[PDB]
Amino acid sequence: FTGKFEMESEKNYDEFMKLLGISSDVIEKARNFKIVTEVQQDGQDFTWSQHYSGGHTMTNKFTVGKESNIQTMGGKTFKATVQMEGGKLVVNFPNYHQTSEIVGDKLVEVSTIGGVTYERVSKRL
Ligand SMILES: Cc1cc2nc(N)[nH]c2cc1C
Repeated sequence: FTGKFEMESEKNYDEFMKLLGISSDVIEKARNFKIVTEVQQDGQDFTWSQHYSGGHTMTNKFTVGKESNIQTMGGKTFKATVQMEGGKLVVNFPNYHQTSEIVGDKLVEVSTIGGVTYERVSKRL
């Protein structure tokens, strides 16, 4: 997991952001943002950073098996416990399933709400 990763592919961005309830204008404007993910793993402990276009950054620190509060780009927050399941980090909350995985030097991040699955693939730098 440790590294720096640049977003290159994503599935179902529009559907997912609509389901979150953000405006089409913000969906359209935000579409062009570059996203760089920085991860440092130290045993069970993770430091997880997302760097957006125009200087903004969001860092989340968590331990596998321990409870924590994860935050988003916009500033929304939610309680969770990150689990290691078969090389994936897995998170759960009310009507929200999220996974992160390294697949051949690529960070693949899947998020599902209802029947809408969002995927992000990011290339290692
Ligand atoms: C803030 C934000 C901007 C994005 N732009 C694209 N393409 N995907 C995104 C995801 C998030 C969370």
